[PDB]
Amino acid sequence: NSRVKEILKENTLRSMQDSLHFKVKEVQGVLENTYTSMGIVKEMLPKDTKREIKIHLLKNFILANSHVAGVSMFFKNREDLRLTLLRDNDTIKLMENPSLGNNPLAQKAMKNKEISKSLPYYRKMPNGAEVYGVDILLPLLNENAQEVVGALMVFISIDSFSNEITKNRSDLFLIGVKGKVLLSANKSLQDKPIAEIYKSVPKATNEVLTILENGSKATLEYLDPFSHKENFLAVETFKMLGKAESKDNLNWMIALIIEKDKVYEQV
Ligand SMILES: c1ccc2[nH]ccc2c1
Repeated sequence: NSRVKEILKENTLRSMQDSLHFKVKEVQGVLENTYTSMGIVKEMLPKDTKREIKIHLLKNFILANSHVAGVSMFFKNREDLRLTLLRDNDTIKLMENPSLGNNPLAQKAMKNKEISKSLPYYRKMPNGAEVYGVDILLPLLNENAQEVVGALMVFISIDSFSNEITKNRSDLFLIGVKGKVLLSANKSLQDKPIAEIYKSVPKATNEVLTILENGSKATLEYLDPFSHKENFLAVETFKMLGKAESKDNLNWMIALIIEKDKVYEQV
């Protein structure tokens, strides 16, 4: 019967890894589609178009990408195109943002000619609510691809991944840089490191942090500090910026849990 539990455990752990991999593929595909959409905006924005055409392109970009909460454009040679667009409930609000290029991070993207990424942060939206997310920056180029003429900044809403992570389920965690919880069913965990939340189980947490750094995947067990019951745990990393080459392209991670007692209670 000890061998019964062992074969139950193996079966459960494998199915968790299968379920988690499909979930990672779902989240990656959301990101990849947004990146593809950004790539098309990046090409179209520097062409000779009306200012209103550019604005409406950025609005439609937001409308077509449910996980984007805002977008900005900056042009070196044009003060009239230093604009930020943010979701404003049913509409999209336009705002002037003249210092948009005068920060060290925007300059980084434009000097490097490469995709750049911020760390997760809370952005104040037009209605005064805060949205947790990350900025992705791409340099805007001239048609001859040798001169950078500006920058596109895309605010990806981490909170909008509730659709994949917390909608009608509470067994998933989205984890980011150095073990920060980006999204989980328990809202109070957001922006806190797993090293703090799960300090009661340092062996399991250090193992998760090592997998996060090394870009791997694994299963393990741990005593959950909220339920006080042992859980099965599967984790899997993926490159947050995808195949795109950049020093800012680090691993995100999705974690899936199952309470051990519930597996064994079924037998
Ligand atoms: C360490 C231990 C348990 C955990 N559950 C989710 C992340 C995580 C890290």
